[PDB]
Amino acid sequence: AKMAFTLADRVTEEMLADKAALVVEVVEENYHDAPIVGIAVVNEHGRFFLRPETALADPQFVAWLGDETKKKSMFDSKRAAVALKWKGIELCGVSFDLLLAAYLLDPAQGVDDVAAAAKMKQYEAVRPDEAVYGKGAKRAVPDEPVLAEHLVRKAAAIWELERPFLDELRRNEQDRLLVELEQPLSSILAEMEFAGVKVDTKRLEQMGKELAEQLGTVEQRIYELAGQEFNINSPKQLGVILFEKLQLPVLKKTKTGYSTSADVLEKLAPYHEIVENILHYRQLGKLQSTYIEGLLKVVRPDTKKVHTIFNQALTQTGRLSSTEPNLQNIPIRLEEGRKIRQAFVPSESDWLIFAADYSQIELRVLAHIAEDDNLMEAFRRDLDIHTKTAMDIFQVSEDEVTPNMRRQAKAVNFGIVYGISDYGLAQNLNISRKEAAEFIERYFESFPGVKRYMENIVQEAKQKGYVTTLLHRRRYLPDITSRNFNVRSFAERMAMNTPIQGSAADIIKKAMIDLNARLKEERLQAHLLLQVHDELILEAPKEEMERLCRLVPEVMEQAVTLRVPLKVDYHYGSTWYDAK
DNA sequence: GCGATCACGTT
DNA sequence: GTACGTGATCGCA
Ligand SMILES: OC[C@H]1O[C@@](CO)(O[C@H]2O[C@H](CO)[C@@H](O)[C@H](O)[C@H]2O)[C@@H](O)[C@@H]1O
Ligand SMILES: OC[C@H]1O[C@@](CO)(O[C@H]2O[C@H](CO)[C@@H](O)[C@H](O)[C@H]2O)[C@@H](O)[C@@H]1O
Ligand SMILES: [Mg+2]
Repeated sequence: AKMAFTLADRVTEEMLADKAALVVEVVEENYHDAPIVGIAVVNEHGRFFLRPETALADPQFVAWLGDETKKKSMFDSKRAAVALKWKGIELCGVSFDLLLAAYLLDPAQGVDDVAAAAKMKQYEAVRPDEAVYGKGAKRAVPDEPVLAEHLVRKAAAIWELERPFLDELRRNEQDRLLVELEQPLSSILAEMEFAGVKVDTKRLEQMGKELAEQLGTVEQRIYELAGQEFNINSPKQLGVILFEKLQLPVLKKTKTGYSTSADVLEKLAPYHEIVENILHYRQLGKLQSTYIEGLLKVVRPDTKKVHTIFNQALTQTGRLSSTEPNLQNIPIRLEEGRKIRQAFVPSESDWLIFAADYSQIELRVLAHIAEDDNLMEAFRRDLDIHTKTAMDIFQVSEDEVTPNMRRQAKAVNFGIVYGISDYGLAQNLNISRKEAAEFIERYFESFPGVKRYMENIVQEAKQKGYVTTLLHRRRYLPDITSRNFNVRSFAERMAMNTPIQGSAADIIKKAMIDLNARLKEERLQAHLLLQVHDELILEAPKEEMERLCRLVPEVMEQAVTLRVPLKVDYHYGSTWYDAK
């Protein structure tokens, strides 16, 4: 049964009450400089639909939008805030974001529209966005009558769902998590996205030349060594050449054919010279397709900046994700790829890039949560944790630790955080399963606190049905009770890892909020550009570097107080690559 | 035009 | 063994 609402041709005073559910619709997935197709307002006086041209040109409405005392309840306020920033309009007073509330209540639901969130509370008087707009090539904004009813219904759902969601958040002790952490972070992320990062396109185009050239050489070398030409980018075609024509040994299978992953190829290299060339081709081709051509496709031609979109309500652990482009996976490990970062430059003349990253935050959080005496003392002495672990598991003094012993202790440390598995560690170190189990057993002997935590957290997950982080974020793990060994085992690793990865996420999010408050108090022009899970990237005038060198690390180190210190390394330079 | 696979980049 | 996003190929319209 249709929903009553006024299709306003002009903005009236009752539309500007100090409390309302607000819908500022942006249909385009990427909301940067995107159109706002309609507006809906629901308050004590009724339900309204306003045409964007009308509303956004009305002085009273714009003032209402920017008045922090006029509270708004929305779904994905960041989308609206950024679309409005591009139109030179400021959105303030958003006191409740249904998307973030739904996300905190249960990240697993994958709530991506008002309808999905509403379903959580048995409210179904609203259609999924996809049913209204369609998807793919058939996506499109419907006629006004249909559009207006959909927006009003979403505003109505939001108006109705606010109390129920806040009630459950409070019961879960997650009310401060939404109000003091996620919602304020949303506004910071919006400023970061809108600001964007400047890209030196000329530098990228030149790198693309060099790559395309040497890639052509390796491509030919590969055909010579194979005795014919084929699509190297085709796992199927490549498998034929390697495991059939060249008779290379099949050490690993995928499921539709042979595995040609770098992990396997590394082992096959000694058998034929084609393997190394294929690996090199794989490296170059990745940089060319994903980072050179890929970036160049999303740089704004007018400003030469890339404007990422941080998905704040997607990961099951509380970490942010980044898209179009994904700026949280720009090469750093290998030098050839690392040079891609020379393309990310300050947006203004005489400004520099400043980056600060937490050193081993996940292992430090683990030491804190597990209260492992050995591990806490190690960080208190600021020891090389990998060398210390090698010393303990292999029972030797520091001087007796060989590089290979450190490499393996390091691999054990990463496994411990991800949810240690004798099978997973074995694959990682290319060793026996029994040998891996022995390393793990030795580790727990040295860190009884970590062992106790791993055992206790799994039982707690089974008892309560979920695990939590420092700031009360939670992740339900129903598979923890499954009778299928594999399904259950994965759930157990999640129980071990989520509190760690999750608490590290909580901490850096808090540091971001604290940092922005400090920057404003000090009236610095410095501002956040990106966040890559455990690090923060900013840009600022060169004259602000010395101050940032003290301010940024301190804010990040003081975000939360743990049983062990939090350590922050920092660097700055003319490009992201130089901020090393 | 789409979606399941494959691969590989980050933490 | 965590947690992600993107690109090339290929089976099917
Ligand atoms: O606006 C980001 C916010 O929107 C959701 C809602 O579905 O995702 C949409 O927008 C993202 C950014 O363009 C896309 O990656 C995604 O595919 C699209 O559905 C939320 O998941 C997200 O938090
Ligand atoms: O019990 C020994 C040891 O086994 C683990 C393996 O992850 O858990 C198994 O045994 C528990 C009983 O103590 C069950 O609750 C759990 O479901 C089963 O997988 C460890 O957690 C535990 O320390
Ligand atoms: Mg680091």
